[PDB]
Amino acid sequence: GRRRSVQWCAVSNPEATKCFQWQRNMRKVRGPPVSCIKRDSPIQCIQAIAENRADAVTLDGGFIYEAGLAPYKLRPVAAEVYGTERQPRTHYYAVAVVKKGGSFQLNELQGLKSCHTGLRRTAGWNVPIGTLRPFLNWTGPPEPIEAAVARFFSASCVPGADKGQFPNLCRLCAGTGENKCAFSSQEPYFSYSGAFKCLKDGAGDVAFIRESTVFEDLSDEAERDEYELLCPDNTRKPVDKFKDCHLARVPSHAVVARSVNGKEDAIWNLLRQAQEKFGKDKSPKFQLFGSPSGQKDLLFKDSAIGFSRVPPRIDSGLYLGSGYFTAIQNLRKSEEEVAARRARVVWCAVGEQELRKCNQWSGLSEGSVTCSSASTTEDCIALVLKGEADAMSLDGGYVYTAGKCGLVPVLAENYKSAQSSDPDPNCVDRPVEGYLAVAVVRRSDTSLTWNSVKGKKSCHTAVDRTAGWNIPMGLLFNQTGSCKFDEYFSQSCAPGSDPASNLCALCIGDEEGENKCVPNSNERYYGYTGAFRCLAENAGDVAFVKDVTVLQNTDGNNNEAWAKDLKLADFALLCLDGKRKPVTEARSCHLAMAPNHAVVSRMDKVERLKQVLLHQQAKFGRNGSDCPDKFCLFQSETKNLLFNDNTECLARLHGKTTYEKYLGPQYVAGITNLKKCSTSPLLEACEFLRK
Ligand SMILES: *[C@@H]1O[C@H](CO[C@@H]2O[C@@H](C)[C@@H](O)[C@@H](O)[C@@H]2O)[C@@H](O)[C@H](O)[C@H]1NC(C)=O
Ligand SMILES: [Fe+3]
Ligand SMILES: [Fe+3]
Repeated sequence: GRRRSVQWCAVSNPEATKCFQWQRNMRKVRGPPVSCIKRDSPIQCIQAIAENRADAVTLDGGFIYEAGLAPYKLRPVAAEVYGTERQPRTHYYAVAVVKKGGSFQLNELQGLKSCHTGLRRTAGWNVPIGTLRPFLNWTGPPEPIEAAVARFFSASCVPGADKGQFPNLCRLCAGTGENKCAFSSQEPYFSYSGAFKCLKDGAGDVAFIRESTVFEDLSDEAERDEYELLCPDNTRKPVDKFKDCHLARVPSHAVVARSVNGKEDAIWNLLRQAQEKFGKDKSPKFQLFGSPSGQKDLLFKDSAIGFSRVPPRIDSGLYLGSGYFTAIQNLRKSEEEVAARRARVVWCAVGEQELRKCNQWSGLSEGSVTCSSASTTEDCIALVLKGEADAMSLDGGYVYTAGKCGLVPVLAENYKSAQSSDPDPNCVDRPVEGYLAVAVVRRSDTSLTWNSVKGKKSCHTAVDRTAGWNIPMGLLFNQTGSCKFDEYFSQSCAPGSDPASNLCALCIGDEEGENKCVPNSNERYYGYTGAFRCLAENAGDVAFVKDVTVLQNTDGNNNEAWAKDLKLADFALLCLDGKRKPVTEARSCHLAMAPNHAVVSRMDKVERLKQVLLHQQAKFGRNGSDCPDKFCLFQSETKNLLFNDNTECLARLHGKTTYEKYLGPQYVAGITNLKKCSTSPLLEACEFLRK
């Protein structure tokens, strides 16, 4: 009775005239309120937003990019949905439409005339120009890419272009006066329908719009027949074959809002009702997805079917997709700065200590490796998704999440074998054998068995790692089907959980006592070395780690203060049969076999990644040319920074090149079951981007 409104930002008069009826019917039916704001452009609307004079606006992919840049930092909150109620989709295709009768393919457009939807729009600009780049002889900056297309076509209509500098880009626009080639409806050849009309009138030879335009604007089925599409493989096809002939599959326009004090429920509360009441044939009083007779797409795309909420972890970069997002950024770069970026491998580092090591490695790589960093593994996977980082080594737990996200395993960390190989010259081709997940306890604790571990104090590598969480919690879950994971044990140190939770009561933080329960190396109780440490310092009663962990931190194998004096004979293993065994019989006393930490990446980087890695280990490997004279890839002494200190080499996958194949049927069924108790913001973001 004081959240007075969700201030919509309008970009024209008709828009505002559309947004007011909107408001008139909203309160008429007692729906949530919405007041209108006026401006003259998408850019003006982005700015009104960033500075609280409006709350939301639906933009095209091209302006989502721009709205997401600092100093604006808007976020897409709701996606338009297209198709029909039975096959809704939150994506569309950018096609290149032509008239039947000619015989020019997509590689033969130089000197033709073109119609575009507007400067910087997905289908009318970003997509067609990026596809065409090979043909433009562009020199890269500072010469604007606009200049290169202006020499490309004889004439065009590119609403918003600078008439000034690029008269050619404005030649075919139909506006009258200063309206000629403006970025609004005053310009008849603006947007999907203006671009399509520029083609129809015989003003341009190709139109760069969306797959529906031809169907929306040509009523009668036979009129459409006068049209064809230019496919990327230099073939023409019927207009309805868009699926097999499009220049790109793109994210749907979306409503953006502020990242910080955005008013996200108000917006969604409003949209949700509006769709219901005034959606696709619901009210002859007012139509949310339709325009008065002289207009097109006021406020929203005509013939959209509703909205789809965008999960909170999503930002512009993630919304656009690595392909699209990077393609946009590549419009402002030379072909040389772009090829240099394709050749280079950017590593994602989890914590300062991994960054430091990565920096070290960076300088010795003769320009092949660079560093990016984040404070959680999840944040690094997000960075690889935005194309902003390319790779990292991951626990099988995280390869699940990464694979759900469409990433792929490329090389695996190889460890000593079932005692085959000696100081193995064929370690890159020696198939991986899994590591053993164990439950360790102090020998003194005579009474501690698997059977009575529950309710005790536990130490975990981190939430969602194989040895440290999936295996122990999975086995336990399987006995009571309870999802109340913070009740399995009285207290714990399970990094990456809520620090206000039981699950974090034993974490001790970094050397100063900050960073408690964070899922990176600043928490002294993190990972393998840290969950072991949690045991040896008597914080916990059981540590869920791997068997070589104990070997490595006892018998003067780790001189660090806390470790110095630990003897193997003091720790024992819990077997699933009730028994306890010495650490050396882990092979007959373990919880499960865990898939090897694997390095993951985007599909586009696989083959270049493979080569940099092979090359780099040949030199900084276990038995490598510069280790230890200068740098050792695989050593950080007990720290397990970037890779596990016991990696012999990075070996080949043998065909298992998908998270499913790599991890195994059984592993994947299990996590999948656990995940049902709770998913992360990240898995929610990726389900959304995958439909
Ligand atoms: C682009 O430059 C083309 C000619 O140059 C060379 O061969 C062609 C096939 C390209 O691969 C190019 O990169 C090579 O330098 C010209 O034929 C063409 O007319 C160029 N420029 C424009 C916009 O016309
Ligand atoms: Fe668009
Ligand atoms: Fe692991």
